[PDB]
Amino acid sequence: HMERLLDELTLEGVARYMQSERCRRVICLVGAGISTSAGIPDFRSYDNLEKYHLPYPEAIFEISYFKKHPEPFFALAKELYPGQFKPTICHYFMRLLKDKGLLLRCYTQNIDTLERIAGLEQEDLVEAHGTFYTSHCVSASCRHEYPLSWMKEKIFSEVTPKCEDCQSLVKPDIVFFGESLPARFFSCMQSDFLKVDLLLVMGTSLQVQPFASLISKAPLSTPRLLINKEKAGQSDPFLGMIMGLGGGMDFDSKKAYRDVAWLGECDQGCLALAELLGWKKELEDLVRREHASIDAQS
Amino acid sequence: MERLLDELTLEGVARYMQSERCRRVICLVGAGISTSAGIPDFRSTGLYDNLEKYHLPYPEAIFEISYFKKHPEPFFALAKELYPGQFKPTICHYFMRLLKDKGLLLRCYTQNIDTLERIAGLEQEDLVEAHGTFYTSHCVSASCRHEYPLSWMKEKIFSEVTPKCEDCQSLVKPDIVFFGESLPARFFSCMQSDFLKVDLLLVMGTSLQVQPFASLISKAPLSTPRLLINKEKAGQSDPFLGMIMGLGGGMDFDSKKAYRDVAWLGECDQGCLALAELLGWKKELEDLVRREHASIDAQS
Ligand SMILES: COc1ccc(Cn2cnc3sc4c(c3c2=O)CC[C@@H](NCc2c(C)noc2C)C4)c2ccccc12
Ligand SMILES: [Zn+2]
Ligand SMILES: [Zn+2]
Repeated sequence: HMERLLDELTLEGVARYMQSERCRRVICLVGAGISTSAGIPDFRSYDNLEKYHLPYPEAIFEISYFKKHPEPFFALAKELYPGQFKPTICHYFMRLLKDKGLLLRCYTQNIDTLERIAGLEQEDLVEAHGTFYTSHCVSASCRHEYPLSWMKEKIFSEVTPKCEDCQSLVKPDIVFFGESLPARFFSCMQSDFLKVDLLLVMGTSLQVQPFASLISKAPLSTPRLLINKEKAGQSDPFLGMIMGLGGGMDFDSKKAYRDVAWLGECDQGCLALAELLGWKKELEDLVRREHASIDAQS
Repeated sequence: MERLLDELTLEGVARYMQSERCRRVICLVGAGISTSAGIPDFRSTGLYDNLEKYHLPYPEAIFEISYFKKHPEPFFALAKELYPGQFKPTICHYFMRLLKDKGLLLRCYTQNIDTLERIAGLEQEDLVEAHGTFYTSHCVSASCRHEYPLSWMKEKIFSEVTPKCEDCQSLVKPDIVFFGESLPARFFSCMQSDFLKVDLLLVMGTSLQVQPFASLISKAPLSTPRLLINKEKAGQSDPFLGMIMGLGGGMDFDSKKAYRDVAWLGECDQGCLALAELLGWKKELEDLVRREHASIDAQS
């Protein structure tokens, strides 16, 4: 009774399916691997922070520790700022998907704002771990909002961002350890995953939540293409390897029917896929134009 | 005299642009296409008020090459003051990117130095920066001429350090054309090839009073239509001789012998929207502007 929508478990099969009338709504799930070529470190895989005496390394991303000791976070943020914020080919591939009427939603666990810089708009986006694009005063009574331009100025000046109204700490809208995921994630998830025809999973190893559990919630017939440095999503987040029961990624077993792994850099996978679709020149033209627009500032 | 427009209106130009005859469009653009982006028009007040302490002989002396070479501080003081923060191209800039994407843009000639054409996605091959640009800078010494990028020049201006060459310590100047300097060599090489091939001249946001546009407008082929999108009519007088009924290729919108020149008077952004509408491109243009502006807002 299960439906077999790919004619073969290869990138060629995914491309042919994307060209079929049945593939109308694509969801992208993207992680840190789509931004390493832009100079953002692969957080899946502190040495300058020895002076800050953190109990454990992860304490700088813990909401309670951050509220009383914010300097190491902003200091690290000051350092990890790349020379220039230029989205990658993979980012612009998703913009191409939108132009062609196939993008239902891009879910990202990155906080680097490169999806928005690439031209994806809020309606196309679910920032599942939040974003630097907006910040708020931590005081519940104030909650004054600050734009990224204001926050960047404070970080680069190494001035701990304080609210201009009440002088309390201003926090970017990223999900620290100890905080809930954005409400927009849960609302979009329920509607989106009932009607998704293809899952494009790029640059994430599906270990962190919510993607770790979300991958298995696609419809049973929806094909899932992983473009990543390594295979991922084969284990249950809590039970480990249980031969894919309950919707895990299954690329290799005798029961595989819909999951495809393309191992390598995200940029090269999107170019290979774009070529199979006849979109490579259009993608390379877009990237050249948009990179030039940003390079024009340097 | 060959008349290629069916009527001397925006509608007539739009029909011509959709014809096979109109393959190569040149844009000539001036300060009027960047005022809605917050870039000041020096031809139009109080820009120099904070330079009074420098006791300039005349305000524009800061842009004359010899005075700049001995007193560079006032120019850099003003540049720091006028840095807009974010650079957001206008609808008019993005209309030219659309012309490019649609294979109609032979060339954009600009007398602006603000780099908004490049930020809108026009590449060097598409551009003739007839008055130079802030995009690159050069050591002023003829025996060195080391080039410096915009990021280098920005860091010096914001640090309030007069830019000096790292090889010879001579003064480094943004590639703006100062009084007393020749126009860029690229302008002359492209002008002579382009103005032989151009099927339509689109002139936006320039008064056609300063050179090279003042003289260049009359060098188009006699049959090539010319559309002016500007707050006021321009290009009708000879740069030196004044009004001469349009002899020598001057713009002729209203005489009984007018045949190819059209003026649409208003803001450049509004005229480009109205032209895009008549080309069937308005949705594409408005989507492009929204998307690219959202991206610039995201770069913060
Ligand atoms: C992309 O990087 C940048 C662009 C613009 C500015 C500041 N900024 C803004 N907007 C303008 S608009 C304009 C100028 C100007 C200017 O410096 C400077 C030259 C002016 N023209 C002078 C002139 C006259 C009058 N007659 O001959 C000449 C020559 C016209 C920058 C300032 C600092 C760093 C980068 C900058
Ligand atoms: Zn506050
Ligand atoms: Zn030098």
